[PDB]
Amino acid sequence: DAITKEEIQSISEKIYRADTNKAQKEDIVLNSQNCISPSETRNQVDRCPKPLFTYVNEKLFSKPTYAAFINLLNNYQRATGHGEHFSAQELAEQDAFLREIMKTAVMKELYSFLHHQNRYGSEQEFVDDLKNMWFGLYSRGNEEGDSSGFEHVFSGEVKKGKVTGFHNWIRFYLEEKEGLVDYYSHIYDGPWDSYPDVLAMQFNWDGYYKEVGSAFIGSSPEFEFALYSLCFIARPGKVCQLSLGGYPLAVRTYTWDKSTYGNGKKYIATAYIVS
Ligand SMILES: [Ca+2]
Ligand SMILES: [Ca+2]
Ligand SMILES: [Ca+2]
Ligand SMILES: [Ca+2]
Ligand SMILES: [Ca+2]
Repeated sequence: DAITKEEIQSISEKIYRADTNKAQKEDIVLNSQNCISPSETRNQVDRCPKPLFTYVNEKLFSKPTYAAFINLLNNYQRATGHGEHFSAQELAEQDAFLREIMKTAVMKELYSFLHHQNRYGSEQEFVDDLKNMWFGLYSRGNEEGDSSGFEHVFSGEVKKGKVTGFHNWIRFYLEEKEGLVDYYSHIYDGPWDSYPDVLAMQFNWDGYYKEVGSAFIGSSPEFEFALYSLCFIARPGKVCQLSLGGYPLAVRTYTWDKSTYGNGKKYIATAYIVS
């Protein structure tokens, strides 16, 4: 069944209200500090001397979907050109993440919507497709299987001396805590006055610069995984107009176009919040 623009905006609001594992107001203290003009993002000047996350209540990271998500963030080599080889325990981490997110109201809402729209006949089929499109390996650089949709969006990569991808707040917080991310500034702070919020950030990640990295702030991993999958499944390759807490938010997805899985199906090249 065709998924309409109106149907996308209804399910995106259902996903937003169902996100009970999101950070509560008291679980994160943000310090956005200096905002610069979009014309100054190539300056590479650190205008924020304090970390972006002044405090995060790390008990949030004991929630099973956060623990399973964080367990995946040490499985990759950010520099493209280095093939990825997952251990049996690392493939079990992918299954554990998918099993944990499927227990949430967020993923139950998305699967129910997609099943009603006749895109998937079963949860098993849907989980298998998600595992392929997100965790399947493809080649961005010098070696085979150095990248994936999940690595690009959630872990972040370095290609040709610049940061590429890197759109997740938990990954940002954990690297910043280790001194591996240095927050420089933002150009945009979304209309939400609660979590999830959106910030468009400039930052240095262990020697490489990210010019405009838009990220949800305070969302659970299942919220982000559901919305990015919704945009990719319903509108692959296009800008999908979501509605979140009554405010519009546009997301771009692109298919990977150098390889396929199964019967000519596409891996996710990227999913991101547009400027
Ligand atoms: Ca429909
Ligand atoms: Ca791991
Ligand atoms: Ca990699
Ligand atoms: Ca700084
Ligand atoms: Ca805001």
